[PDB]
Amino acid sequence: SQIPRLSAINDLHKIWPTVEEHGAAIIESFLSLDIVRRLNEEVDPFVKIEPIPAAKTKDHPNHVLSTTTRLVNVLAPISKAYREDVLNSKVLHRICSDAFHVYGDYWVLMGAVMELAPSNPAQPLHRDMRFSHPIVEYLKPDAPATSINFLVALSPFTAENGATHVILGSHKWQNLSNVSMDATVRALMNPGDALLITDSTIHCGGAETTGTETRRLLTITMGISQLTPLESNLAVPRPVIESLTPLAQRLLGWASQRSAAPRDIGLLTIRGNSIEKTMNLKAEQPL
Amino acid sequence: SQIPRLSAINDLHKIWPTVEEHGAAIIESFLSLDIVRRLNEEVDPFVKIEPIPAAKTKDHPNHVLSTTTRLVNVLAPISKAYREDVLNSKVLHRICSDAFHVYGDYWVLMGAVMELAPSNPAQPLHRDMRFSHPIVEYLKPDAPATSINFLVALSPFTAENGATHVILGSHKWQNLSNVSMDATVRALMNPGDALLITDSTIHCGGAETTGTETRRLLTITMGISQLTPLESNLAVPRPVIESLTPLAQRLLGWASQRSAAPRDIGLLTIRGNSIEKTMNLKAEQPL
Ligand SMILES: CN1C(=O)c2ccccc2NC(=O)/C1=C/c1ccc(C(F)(F)F)cc1
Ligand SMILES: CN1C(=O)c2ccccc2NC(=O)/C1=C/c1ccc(C(F)(F)F)cc1
Ligand SMILES: [Fe+3]
Ligand SMILES: [Fe+3]
Repeated sequence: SQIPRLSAINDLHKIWPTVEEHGAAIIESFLSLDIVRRLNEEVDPFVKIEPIPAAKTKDHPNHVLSTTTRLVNVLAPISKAYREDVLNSKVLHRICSDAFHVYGDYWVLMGAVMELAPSNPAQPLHRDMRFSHPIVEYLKPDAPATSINFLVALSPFTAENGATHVILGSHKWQNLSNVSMDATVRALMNPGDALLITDSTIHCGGAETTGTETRRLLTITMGISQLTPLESNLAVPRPVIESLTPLAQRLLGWASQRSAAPRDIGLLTIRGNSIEKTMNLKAEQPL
Repeated sequence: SQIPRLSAINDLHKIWPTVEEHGAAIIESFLSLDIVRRLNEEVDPFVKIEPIPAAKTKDHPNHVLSTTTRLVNVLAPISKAYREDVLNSKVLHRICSDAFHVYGDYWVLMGAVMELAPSNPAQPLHRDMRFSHPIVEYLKPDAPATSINFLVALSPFTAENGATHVILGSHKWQNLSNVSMDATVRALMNPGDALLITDSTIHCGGAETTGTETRRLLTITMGISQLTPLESNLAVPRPVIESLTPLAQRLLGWASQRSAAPRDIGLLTIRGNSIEKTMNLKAEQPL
């Protein structure tokens, strides 16, 4: 039983429901080739200057990722393609609104580009959020997913190069005795394609067996605005922020947020008023 | 059966365990009279110029609070007593650290001064966070509290003036069939005393029957860093922020946060580094 593939331009409303039922979906041509090329181009140097995850020079080192992994987050300052095309993607927003309607507003928990070097070993099967948000493990099983992850291929995902393994239907599992690599299916994708999974979906990066190929992806974790993000955009220059759309500003934490409660009082408010209104924050102002 | 009253200076380790078991506790002399006096002095103007909760001039109106209540949050820039004495209170930090060890770092969800005018009606029994964080409702019942509320009396709490009603043991309730004002006990307090309750504790503001007395309190909601705060400190002048201690900076969202996960990757980080290191934020620098 393989992962469901859906069109990003045709069968839309079918994406979230599909992931909901199966826990994983592949969205063909989520990003266009032109968009991928610009992103690749823009982040290229930052990826080459990124040290190992657990570098000693970091005060918040990542001890979970392998030494052959380079992860670059806080992409709004680095790339125009990400902060304009990606953050405003209509397909992403429709999927998110469908997924998080019961909770309310959603934002970016993390936007990052990941590069796996040649001979990168396979990760152990896991679920996202366990190393940052312990609260998630205390949610009731029928609770709707609080975060989802868009895994966009910036390069080819093949069996030989480490394409993502996924266990279909495991987002609903309560007993984890059944977890094994034998229950997984692969996510073979071309650049621009995206694998969508919920925070409860068991999966893992594959093993790179060629010794040649380098795999890159853009990982976008979207979550309800009630959860603190992994990355911060506080230090992003005002001009950049003021250059984005109000929607993008909100996803980045530069706006107040709302919940689904009928008489919602809001998040990140300032004495009854929004962050943006208090600060008279401009939007869509070019550099 | 009345609310347990504990000393803030002696029986310190008994406060959290007491609240955990009973859902509420009075902490006598949580703030000293000098601190209270300064706080009152400092926020007095902002309380008098505050409009009704659902003022039409606000973009994030509060339709739940009554029209005779004035609520003023984002207190760091207004008061030195709050931002220095209160945010650094040793009692508060020992309580929070004991409450939230399971989850990790905690911060301020909201710091607010509340004033109730004469003849303020009694609120309906309720639980906090329902109009802002719908996620809380999907937590398993054995999940440790994700937020707690310090209700500090800035004026006297009497039966006649509207002192807070609480239903002891109601934080462990799954069935809300027997919720009634008849199950409640009062929190009679002198200025500086604090009523501590969990997010699951059923309570309500009392009715002020004198027609003359005004009741004021400082409400402080402390929650795990994994939940988004209700108030934002983004627009607080940097000098002010750079004036606080590092701990206070963290409680205000002007620092990166950590969780209890063994190989924690952190929250609000910037490419492996903290907000404070990235921005080279100064601390304890007088105005
Ligand atoms: C730690 N971590 C991340 O760094 C991360 C990286 C990109 C996008 C989301 C993301 N969120 C997480 O919770 C997370 C899970 C995770 C990664 C690797 C392994 C290993 F085991 F394989 F190593 C286990 C678990
Ligand atoms: C809306 N609300 C607050 O404004 C608030 C105000 C100060 C400190 C925490 C706090 N947390 C909440 O989610 C909340 C609960 C709440 C207040 C009044 C009533 C009424 F109904 F009684 F009014 C009901 C519910
Ligand atoms: Fe993962
Ligand atoms: Fe309340």
